[PDB]
Amino acid sequence: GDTKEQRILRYVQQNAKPGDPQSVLEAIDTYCTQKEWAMNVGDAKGQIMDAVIREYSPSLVLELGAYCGYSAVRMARLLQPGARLLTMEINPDCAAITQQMLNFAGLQDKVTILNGASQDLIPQLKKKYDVDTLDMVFLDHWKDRYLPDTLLLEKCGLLRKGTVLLADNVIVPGTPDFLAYVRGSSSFECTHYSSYLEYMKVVDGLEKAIYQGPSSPD
Ligand SMILES: [K+]
Repeated sequence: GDTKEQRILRYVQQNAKPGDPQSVLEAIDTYCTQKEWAMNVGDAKGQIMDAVIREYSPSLVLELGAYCGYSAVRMARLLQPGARLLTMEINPDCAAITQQMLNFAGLQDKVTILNGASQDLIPQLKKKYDVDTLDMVFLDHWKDRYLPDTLLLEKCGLLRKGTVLLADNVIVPGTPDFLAYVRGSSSFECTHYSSYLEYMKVVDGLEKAIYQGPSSPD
């Protein structure tokens, strides 16, 4: 069998318009809706992502996780000239499709795909990828890494006061430990957004968690 991601790219290349990111997003959602691939229909969560990008105008965004490139296209299309999206993905085959998707959208120059495990790459951002602090982090990778990677970003000095974390799929299948941490911590100011999943007909959600600076040494 062909993978979902390679079939999504096939559909985009044959139906979307090159250099037209909206047409790419719509083609992905159209195809995934037809196939009833609920986790790959991104328009509902995309509305929330777009509003965050529009409000905060981040210059440097870290994306954790990529499958077919939908979220990278969604974010990169709203980033300013000169901005940078760093996208970490452990599966090289997903990284490959994501790269091809960005090329078709004409957005490749704004994005750097890093193929590897987030916990290995995060400690390299400062010295190897010339990062000071991140303006935004989009969490959409392995569920059990949301909390550990947040703690790792903190420890590596990659978050500043005002850094916006936006976490996807916090309800389904869920990231309850991550939610409990950010909601209970004085280092984060949190907002929850409902986001519907078709077929399962359930309200998933995203969490926006804005870093406030580290806890007191007292
Ligand atoms: K809090």
